[PDB]
Amino acid sequence: MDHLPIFCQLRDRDCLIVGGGDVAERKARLLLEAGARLTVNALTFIPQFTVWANEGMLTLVEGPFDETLLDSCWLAIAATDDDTVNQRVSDAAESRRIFCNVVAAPKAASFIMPSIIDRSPLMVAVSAGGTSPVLARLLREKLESLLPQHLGQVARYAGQLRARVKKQFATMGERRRFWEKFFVNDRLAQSLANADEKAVNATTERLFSEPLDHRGEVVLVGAGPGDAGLLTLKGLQQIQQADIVVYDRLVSDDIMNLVRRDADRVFVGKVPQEEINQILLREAQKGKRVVRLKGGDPFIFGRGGEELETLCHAGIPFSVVPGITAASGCSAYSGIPLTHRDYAQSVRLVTGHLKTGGELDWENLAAEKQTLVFYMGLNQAATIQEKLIAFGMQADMPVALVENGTSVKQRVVHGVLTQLGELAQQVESPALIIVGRVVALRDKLNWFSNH
Amino acid sequence: MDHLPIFCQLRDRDCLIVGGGDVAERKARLLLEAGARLTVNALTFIPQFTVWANEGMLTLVEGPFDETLLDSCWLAIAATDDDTVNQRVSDAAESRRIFCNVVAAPKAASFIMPSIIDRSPLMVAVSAGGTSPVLARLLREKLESLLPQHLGQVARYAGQLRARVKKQFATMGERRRFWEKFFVNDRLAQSLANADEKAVNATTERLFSEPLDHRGEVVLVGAGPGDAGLLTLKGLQQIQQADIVVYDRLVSDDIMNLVRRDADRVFVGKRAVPQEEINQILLREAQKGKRVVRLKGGDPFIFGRGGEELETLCHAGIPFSVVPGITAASGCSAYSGIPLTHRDYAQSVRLVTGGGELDWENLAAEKQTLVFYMGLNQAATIQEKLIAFGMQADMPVALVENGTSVKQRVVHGVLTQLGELAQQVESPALIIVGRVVALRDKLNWFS
Ligand SMILES: Nc1ncnc2c1ncn2[C@@H]1O[C@H](CSCC[C@H](N)C(=O)O)[C@@H](O)[C@H]1O
Ligand SMILES: Nc1ncnc2c1ncn2[C@@H]1O[C@H](CSCC[C@H](N)C(=O)O)[C@@H](O)[C@H]1O
Ligand SMILES: [Cl-]
Repeated sequence: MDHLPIFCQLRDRDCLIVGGGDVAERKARLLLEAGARLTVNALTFIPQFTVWANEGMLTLVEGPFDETLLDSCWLAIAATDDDTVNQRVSDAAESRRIFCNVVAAPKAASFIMPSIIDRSPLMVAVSAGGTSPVLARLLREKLESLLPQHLGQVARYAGQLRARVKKQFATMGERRRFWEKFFVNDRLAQSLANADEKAVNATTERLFSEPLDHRGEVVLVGAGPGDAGLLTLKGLQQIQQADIVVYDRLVSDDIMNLVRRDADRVFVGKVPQEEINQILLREAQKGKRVVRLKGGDPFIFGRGGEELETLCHAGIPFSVVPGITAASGCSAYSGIPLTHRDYAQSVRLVTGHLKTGGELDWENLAAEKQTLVFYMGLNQAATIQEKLIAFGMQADMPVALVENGTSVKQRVVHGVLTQLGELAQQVESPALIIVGRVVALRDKLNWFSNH
Repeated sequence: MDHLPIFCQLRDRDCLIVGGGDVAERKARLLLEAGARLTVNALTFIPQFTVWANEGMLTLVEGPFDETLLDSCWLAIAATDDDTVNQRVSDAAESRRIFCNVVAAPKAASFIMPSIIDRSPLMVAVSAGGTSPVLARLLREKLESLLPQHLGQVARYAGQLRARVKKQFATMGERRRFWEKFFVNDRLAQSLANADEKAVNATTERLFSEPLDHRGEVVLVGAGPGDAGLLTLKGLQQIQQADIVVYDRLVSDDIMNLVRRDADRVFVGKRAVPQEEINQILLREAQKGKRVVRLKGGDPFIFGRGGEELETLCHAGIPFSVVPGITAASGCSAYSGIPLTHRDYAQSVRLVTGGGELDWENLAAEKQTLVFYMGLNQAATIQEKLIAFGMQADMPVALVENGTSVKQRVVHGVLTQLGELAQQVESPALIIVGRVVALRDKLNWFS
């Protein structure tokens, strides 16, 4: 990220503003509300500074820039119409390692001032960092509608209750379940906004009195095929609240940036199946919230059954959030609809390699009026070509390989069945093989990109 | 306001973390993402730190806390398990005037680290001062729902574009109208994420050429099978930005309660309307420069006639895109604990509809999972034919109605009972056939 947002405590720490105009006034108001020991140093001051100094709220220094005035400071704002003066200020703050802002120069200096949405003690800060101020206000105003008025009271009462919550509940898990119930209690919100104390207490006493679930849980989340926008809402809620995230090769970096930063992540790519079973089973033993994060959907060739089969008997609660399967994702982003009129009456999702022995029922796969979708069949492309032709499938039946479907690295190569072998050589895992006449619809429905 | 939020530029600035365990590792990652020149002081390090140190990404100093490591620093963090050490670190930084955070302790620290939504250069940070970290997590979840991943890309592009926003827009009011269709034109967003620097121009000048009130595009969106949680992020973002939503019965009211309240709605499903009228409505309301959203149950490209609706629009030069969804098979499989595949039970899943004729011997072959969409009526003759073509009569069968919804009914049993069990349900329902249906007695977590 281009900036690290932090929330400074300014009470009784000195700060310098240099400059004394309408801009300098706005920043000075911000620093005064935050309880800072302020010095303004300018050649002339608009009247608002004159009144603030009368009431003993800041110190005024009339004259040119005095570097020594930095010596005690935690923040400097350069706020004059003289670039030469502003840079001297920025250069003095840099030698003293003091974060400095220049109002005329977002790209110079050390910090940027964001727009603020006050719901004290709740604060949301927005900034596009100077590139877009329009999107800042557009975002700021939209955020202003989403956050209720009484959100401040809930948050103020939450802090007052924080001591009582730490003595009464022992572990971290049950304080979490307390706070989750607390912040979605609309009755408790209206009672605070109505200053009705008897009703605040009644609801508070009942909450402290509820037995809390000590058990851990495991949730199988389908991560979808790659684009981070194809995750489901439910699946975002799970990885934004999870304690541990067990993920594998086929979950993208964009999806992983959506995990809660203070959760631990275990990798299981390249590890076999019975180990994943136990590591899940082990991390759920600590009574934590375990997310098993799987590419695609977890019941389409992800062996989500094997994982959950252990835990029906080991008394662990579990559930599953479905995901966009690679087939649905690659079809929408390749322009290739999986069904269409009666091009296809059915769609077959097939595995590329079986349990050592056992042959695919090629007679069945060769049937007409169906879209064929081979999962992990790349290394067996040539034999699928042979066998399909052996069992009746025509020769000019179109085919497409969608490598890395739904990401920004998506390649699509197409052709006819007799080219299936050579098409596979110019693609790499992870790839899908689509076979059927719906592939011809591509040159009319491709909206994603010319690679 | 007793904390002032500032956005710090940390690239190439000395920053200090004291502590070498898991919490330090999460703060070190955070500060490494932002380009800090980072040192880490600890009596020992978890391996992840020795890795970062070998890739030359930070510096490790093993030993007790040395307050001289603060000599050239801009931010400090206490992240050890020892309150004595954290207090020492906290006190070494206040006399130097280095802003400092104590992970263990919001109070007794000169700065608090908020929750962040990163869309660089666009950033959103949420805190409530240590009072309510769960409530900030809840705010962060919602904000991540609402902001497209690639918004930062378009944020940036707007940068060297403010040039042209004046020599082709005079008033600040129209200037903002343009800016408003800019940040919501996902065709530009995808074009920038995919580096296709010609789809970017073709849409940059279409934005300066087309009338200011024209934003005409169509977005096919999968509603999913019924549960409002099963919508996609991009799906939700799209129905927040819609001028019109054209929807049918197969879209649940939970999903419709997510659609912006100041948006036109055309109900197009049935009452008690052929495909081509739906095509004309979409075409019609798109030529008027309105941002159209076609909302369809499940997934648009699986028995949704999604293909038909988009070849009406490819004639008239109307931009479009498709946000896929959870088809009924996936949902109903998950919310009934019947996985479509499991071990070597089934080499293939078959999603089938219920002119021409269905190939019967194919449907009976072993090592399959049959899923019948729109098949409740033909359900009688389906049990006859599968038996007549050699499928074992003890083949488990299940019918899932209103899958993934708070009124979901599941009915299971055996293929011999197939005709009896299909009376006990109503559309919308799924017929699932195969040996995986026997797994529900161990995997059903919904009911
Ligand atoms: N983004 C993608 N593009 C193309 N193929 C993909 C893909 N993601 C997964 N696959 C295919 O899926 C195989 C793993 S099987 C697991 C996939 C999961 N059951 C699902 O529903 O998607 C890979 O070998 C690859 O062939
Ligand atoms: N919530 C639900 N529960 C059970 N079946 C459903 C369902 N929603 C859709 N269906 C099935 O899907 C059929 C609608 S036609 C296709 C639906 C959608 N395109 C999808 O991807 O699912 C119905 O006849 C029914 O069989
Ligand atoms: Cl907080």
